[PDB]
Amino acid sequence: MVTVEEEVYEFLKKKAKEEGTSVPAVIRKILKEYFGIEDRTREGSYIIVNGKKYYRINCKLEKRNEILVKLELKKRGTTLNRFLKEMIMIT
Repeated sequence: MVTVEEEVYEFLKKKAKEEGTSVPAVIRKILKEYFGIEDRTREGSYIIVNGKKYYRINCKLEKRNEILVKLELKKRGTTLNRFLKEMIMIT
């Protein structure tokens, strides 16, 4: 499971529609491309905190890739949300 800000979710939802796929498919594609990994794995609810929505996404990867991704985000010193946010901003 991932948690993202609304701006990030909007962005992911648009790519999910633009391409004929779900929001988790888009997250999996970004993770495969930016972490350079193979994954065999193959709508959106939220919570409100100080008036802001935060979407909880059921991203499921192979257990081994879940660990690599967590580790790489840690080594890199970034949350997944901030990583996706910076990638957006580079457009």
